[PDB]
Amino acid sequence: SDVQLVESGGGSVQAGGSLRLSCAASGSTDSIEYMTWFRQAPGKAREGVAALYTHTGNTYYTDSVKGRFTISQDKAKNMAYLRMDSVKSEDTAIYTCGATRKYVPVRFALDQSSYDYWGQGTQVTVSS
Repeated sequence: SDVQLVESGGGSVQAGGSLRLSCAASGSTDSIEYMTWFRQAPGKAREGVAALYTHTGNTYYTDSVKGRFTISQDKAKNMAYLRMDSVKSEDTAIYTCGATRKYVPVRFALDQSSYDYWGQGTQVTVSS
């Protein structure tokens, strides 16, 4: 593969609390256009959660996490982060970071089909 993604962080967190997930990109990183977190909650389809356009830092969220999660990047260190603030039970899921080197319009930024490279999947478990 020409890009590799490795996640770190995750695990247990109390409701209302915060955790930060990280994703380190390696390989052909200058060409990455979006870094985007997906998740797959228990017994659900995978869904796009938070997308970041690398050129500008603009961000796009699924409705259920708006006002709670923040995605950010560190271009120099080829990192993306998901700040899971204000966590809720509905957030328990496998979180997986995706990346693409092919620009797509914003309306496709949360679609699975837009991404070519994937991290390993990281469990986050919220307690009430």
